[PDB]
Amino acid sequence: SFQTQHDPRTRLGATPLPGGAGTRFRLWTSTARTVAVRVNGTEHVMTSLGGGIYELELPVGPGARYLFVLDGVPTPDPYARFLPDGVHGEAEVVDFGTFDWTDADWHGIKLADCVFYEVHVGTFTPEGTYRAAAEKLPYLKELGVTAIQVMPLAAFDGQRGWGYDGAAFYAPYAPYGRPEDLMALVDAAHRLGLGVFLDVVYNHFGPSGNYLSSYAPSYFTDRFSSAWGMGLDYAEPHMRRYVTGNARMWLRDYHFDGLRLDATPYMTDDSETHILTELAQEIHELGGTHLLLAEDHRNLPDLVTVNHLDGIWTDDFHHETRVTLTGEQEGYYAGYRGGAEALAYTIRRGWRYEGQFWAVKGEEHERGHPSDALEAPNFVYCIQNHDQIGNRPLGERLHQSDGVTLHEYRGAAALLLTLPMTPLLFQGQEWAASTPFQFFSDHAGELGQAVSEGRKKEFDVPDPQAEQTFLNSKLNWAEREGGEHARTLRLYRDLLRLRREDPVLHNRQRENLTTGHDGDVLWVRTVTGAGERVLLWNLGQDTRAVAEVKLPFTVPRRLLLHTEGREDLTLGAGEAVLVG
Ligand SMILES: OC[C@H]1O[C@H](O[C@H]2O[C@H](CO)[C@@H](O)[C@H](O)[C@H]2O)[C@H](O)[C@@H](O)[C@@H]1O
Ligand SMILES: OC[C@H]1O[C@H](O[C@H]2O[C@H](CO)[C@@H](O)[C@H](O)[C@H]2O)[C@H](O)[C@@H](O)[C@@H]1O
Ligand SMILES: OC[C@H]1O[C@@H](O)[C@H](O)[C@@H](O)[C@@H]1O
Ligand SMILES: [Mg+2]
Repeated sequence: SFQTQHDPRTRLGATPLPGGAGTRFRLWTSTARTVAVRVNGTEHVMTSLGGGIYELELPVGPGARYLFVLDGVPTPDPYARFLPDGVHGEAEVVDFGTFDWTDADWHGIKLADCVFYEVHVGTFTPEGTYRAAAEKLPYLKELGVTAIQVMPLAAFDGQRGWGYDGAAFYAPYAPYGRPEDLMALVDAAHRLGLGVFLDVVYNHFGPSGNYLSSYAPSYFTDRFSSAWGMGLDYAEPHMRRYVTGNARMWLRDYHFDGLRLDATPYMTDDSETHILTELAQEIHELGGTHLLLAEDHRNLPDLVTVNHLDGIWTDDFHHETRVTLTGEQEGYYAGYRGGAEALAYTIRRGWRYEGQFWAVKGEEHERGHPSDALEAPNFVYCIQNHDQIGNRPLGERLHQSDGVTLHEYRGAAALLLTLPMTPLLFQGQEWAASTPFQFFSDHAGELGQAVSEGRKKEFDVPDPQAEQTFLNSKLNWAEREGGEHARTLRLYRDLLRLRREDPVLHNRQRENLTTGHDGDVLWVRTVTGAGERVLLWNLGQDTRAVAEVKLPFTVPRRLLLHTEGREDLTLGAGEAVLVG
């Protein structure tokens, strides 16, 4: 008996009418005295309905260009479905009923079956478009990933960016392609049996192109701020519906299988029903199998058990792994010792911090909560993602950091891809890509100069505003064909096949997973009715024979996969083996 707050009849923005009657334009404003829509260059006064709601129906169709005129000021539509001239331009009327979907036999994907592959549309291919990305779908299918995780697509200012400066949340970023190009990508993925997930940013709007305050200051509050402006006021129902209507668009109209909510700790809301719970309600009302994941650092199980999200990106595993391999201690890395015994504990507990003091300078508090309620798929683990590469001064990848060998990098992949937690890979990880993933942007005027200045001060650091920084982050596909890149890719293919085929690795219960260590050797054991597997990873500097590892059980005898393809059960420095 939850009832959606959304009715297509009353949808804000421009919505095609039935019977070829045209388009219904609607907006909410708390402050404008005169309100008009300017369609294909001609102004038309809109009808006041009360409650600050204004509406007009005209016989224009999909493809018509428009914006709203508030007290005589031409203002983009925050509910724009497409912005062909960018975030300060006219919107285009879009009809979601015109695309010929062929994915009727696709029925979504369960979290326990996801292996995510994080794509940044702009850098994933030379062209940096959806159409070019769709051409790599057969590669990803054969690689053995099962869900693409796309970085944010909401329109932002400039000709490249990561996506976190999105300002028009309903409008896919025009340089990547038109709406039907996005639909084509999703339909192609579904035809190959791949899920597609979208990163969405409901904690802030970017600095350029967010016109919501021009309509009603009360979308936002001064009670708290975001990175870019005033905080999003989730006590205001129109603000709540801006983001729940957006989530429903992506899932229903673009056929995404799920959403990754950026920075959920910063979605502040003191309402009786928290906005995260209402999002889950609103997406579930669609009657599909869509998932919601939270990017959340609080180690808070209530995201799943109270807000009814499906899982959480949980960085403790990533951080413990990077410190193990590099020894680094700057910033939040100071929260971790690293090492076999540390990694065994973090895996056992799902996350490390369950209420203990977080001693990181400038951040000290009792961090986290007991993870007992969560099951293995609820934790999303990685050793690389956009932030854990791009937030480094030079954007270098894990195998490119000082002191990391390709053998250790290959071992880390084995640990990630045999655990029952839900893994995520970053584009190009699988072939130990040679290119960095740096922070790049393309803001105009003084804002652009401020970004460049802010990056320099925070940490030669590549200028985010420079074209070269974007281009240096482009994937080089040809390199995967040779050398150590090809060797790494063969290993990733082998690991993903094992994950898919091995009956014991199908385990998704923490009850069946144990971990421990002997010196610098980590072991992870899975036991189910199908048998036993043990992953051993030598995190030492020396060679270790499997026979000589002290274990509280009898080690399995059969060598299933060795990360350096050795015939004997011996581990060189940084190497791993799976036995059964
Ligand atoms: O303050 C947030 C919540 O804290 C508790 O819930 C966490 O800790 C419990 C045991 O301390 C776990 O059982 C639970 O799964 C965790 O989310 C508290 O029990 C909740 O009511 C609070 O909302
Ligand atoms: O060598 C001095 C450091 O020794 C320890 O750090 C090493 O050993 C950890 C496992 O105990 C690894 O995770 C880490 O990468 C190594 O650098 C110690 O923890 C450090 O505080 C010392 O500076
Ligand atoms: O991963 C733990 C870290 O999460 C970050 O994204 C938080 O902003 C930071 O303050 C914390 O140290
Ligand atoms: Mg020992």
